[PDB]
Amino acid sequence: SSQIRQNYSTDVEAAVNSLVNLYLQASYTYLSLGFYFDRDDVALEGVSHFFRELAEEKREGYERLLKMQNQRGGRALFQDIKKPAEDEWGKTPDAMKAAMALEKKLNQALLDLHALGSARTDPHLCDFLETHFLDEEVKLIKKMGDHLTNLHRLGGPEAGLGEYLFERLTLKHD
Amino acid sequence: SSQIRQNYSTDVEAAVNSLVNLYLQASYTYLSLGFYFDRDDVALEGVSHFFRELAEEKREGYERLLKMQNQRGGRALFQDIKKPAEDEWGKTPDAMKAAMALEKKLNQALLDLHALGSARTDPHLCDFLETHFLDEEVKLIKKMGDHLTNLHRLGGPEAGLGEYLFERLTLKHD
Amino acid sequence: SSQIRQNYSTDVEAAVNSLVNLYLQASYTYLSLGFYFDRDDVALEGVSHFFRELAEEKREGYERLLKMQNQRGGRALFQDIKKPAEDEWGKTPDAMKAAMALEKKLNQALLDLHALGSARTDPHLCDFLETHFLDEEVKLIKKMGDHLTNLHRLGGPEAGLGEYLFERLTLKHD
Amino acid sequence: SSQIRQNYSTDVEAAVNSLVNLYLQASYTYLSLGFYFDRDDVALEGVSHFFRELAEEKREGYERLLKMQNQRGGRALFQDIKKPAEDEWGKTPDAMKAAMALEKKLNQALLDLHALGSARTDPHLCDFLETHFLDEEVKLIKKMGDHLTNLHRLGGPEAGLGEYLFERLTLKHD
Ligand SMILES: [Cs+]
Ligand SMILES: [Cs+]
Ligand SMILES: [Cs+]
Ligand SMILES: [Cs+]
Ligand SMILES: [Cs+]
Repeated sequence: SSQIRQNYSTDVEAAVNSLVNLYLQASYTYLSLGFYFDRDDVALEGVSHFFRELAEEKREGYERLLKMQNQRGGRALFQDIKKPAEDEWGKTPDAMKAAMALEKKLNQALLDLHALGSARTDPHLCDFLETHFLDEEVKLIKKMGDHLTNLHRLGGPEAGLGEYLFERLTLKHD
Repeated sequence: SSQIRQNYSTDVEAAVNSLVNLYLQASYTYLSLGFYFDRDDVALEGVSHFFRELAEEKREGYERLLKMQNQRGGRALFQDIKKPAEDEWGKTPDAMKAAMALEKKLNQALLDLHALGSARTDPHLCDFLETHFLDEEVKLIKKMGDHLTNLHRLGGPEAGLGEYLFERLTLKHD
Repeated sequence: SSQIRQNYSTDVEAAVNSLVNLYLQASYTYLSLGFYFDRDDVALEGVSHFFRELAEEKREGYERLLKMQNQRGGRALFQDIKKPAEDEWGKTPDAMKAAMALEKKLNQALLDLHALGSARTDPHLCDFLETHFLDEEVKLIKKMGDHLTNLHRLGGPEAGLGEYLFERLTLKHD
Repeated sequence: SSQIRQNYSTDVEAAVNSLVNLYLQASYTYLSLGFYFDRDDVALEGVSHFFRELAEEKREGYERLLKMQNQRGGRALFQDIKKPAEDEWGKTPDAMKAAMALEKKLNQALLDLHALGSARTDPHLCDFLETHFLDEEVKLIKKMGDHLTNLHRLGGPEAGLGEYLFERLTLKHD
């Protein structure tokens, strides 16, 4: 391909373009997640920010991947960006569960890419994923599990009451 | 009449005058709300200060209007200010809804004036309302919507406990 | 409850939703333009940054629209995001031209919305578009026009040397 | 094998001693490249420094390897250093192709070593290369690829004018 391409597999190149579309997509759902909680009849500032922060994280990811793509001599190819799975995310636990579900999916794609790069004998690619993606995913998933356990501990009949306290005392305005 | 009056219909003039009386009535009802929640047998500092800040926000309102009336060459014309609708305002949710009604009524009146202003092709009056009133209302009403929602979430058999947690963790005696 | 909604038309709500989609799309294409110029075979850092900044602009653009939608009582309704109309953008003059048309489509969509809100007699929507959008587009299109004029002024047979000077002296790696 | 040597293959050990000779060799070519452009009849300070900087880097390279060699318990075995391939590198585009070709050779040596260490089940060596070498080469090659492209763009006939503008506006005496 380019004058710089060296030991960069045609498969992995296609594989990353795929991952960037996945992250773009992920980002899109968090954006949705974020404004959902900003609705006057949901009003959970704390959780809203939580998701907006995540949307930016996802953005940083695909931008990170796109930068890498250009460094290895690969050519970025864009695709449509599927709209989020839902339009209304019910209550916080529901939002979290979905968010985690999404992250596990994202983590798997990462493990898959790594496995491929490992196969096509791509040490720079594997190193890249481990440095900027693998540990990030593990930590976010742990964090979400913690949130889940906590939200569950605040379950009904004092459901609403617990959802409020969780946004105030854990998610916090900040 | 006045040496400065130009393109200022006598209708918007009487209308602004009517609007300052409205804002005077609103501010007065917010004063009532504030001291009701300062009562020893209600004692919710956070909501009392919430309403007192609103009495200020309305006072700024009619003052800003009287200031404009003069800038255009109109003449102020004060009328009696009716006492607030209620002497007692029940609980936070009740008080908030009352506030919500009051603000929506106020927003309608702002929108009516803006219509009259466009009918009398008065571009200054219209811009004046958009810069210092319309968005202010949109935002205040949006915030009350959030409080109203968050309060309904705290409702139920432990409503009293929720009312306290809201005054502490959201309105905050700050 | 969307008990806050007042004077917000159902058709404008849909139009704003449609506008955010148009902004999500514009952002997307700028994301594409952005990394294209980062390619080792295009290698024009100056223009790459120029477009990456525009994607951020459009991003803040649609995020601003969503924030408003909720403030009015509207509901965000996301759709698929169509991929950029191109995979490669040729040379600077070509890209700039593409961006310009994108900006005009946008400006047009904004003017159309203002027209609708005006018709639906929604002063807040109108003030909002005039405040955060209309002037920004004009200033941006004028800037683009200026670059076009300058790039053209740097036309062949030494257009290659001209394209390098522009990125160095006008866009600047900053 | 000394008191510290552990899981440190004799193959990889010989590999590194060979690699430092390669970096020592690369270093030497850059000194040659660096001073050629310092000639009164070439006079291109910007490129001269770009190469003296690359020599500095290669020095850090082999030094990092020697420092590593001792940490694993291996012994350094030095050899003669082959003189640079050329004595005059012609023009900026000629040198860059040279350096590019040099870096590619080096990056291949790295990837090879990684494969060997990976094969001899040596995790520390692998990690060491990913952390201090692979990504550096990827960045430098992408870098040189941009320079080449920008050089080719400043093509001809004004190769002379374009070669001066590149050394002034891209490489910079700074
Ligand atoms: Cs590794
Ligand atoms: Cs207006
Ligand atoms: Cs304004
Ligand atoms: Cs690693
Ligand atoms: Cs690492």
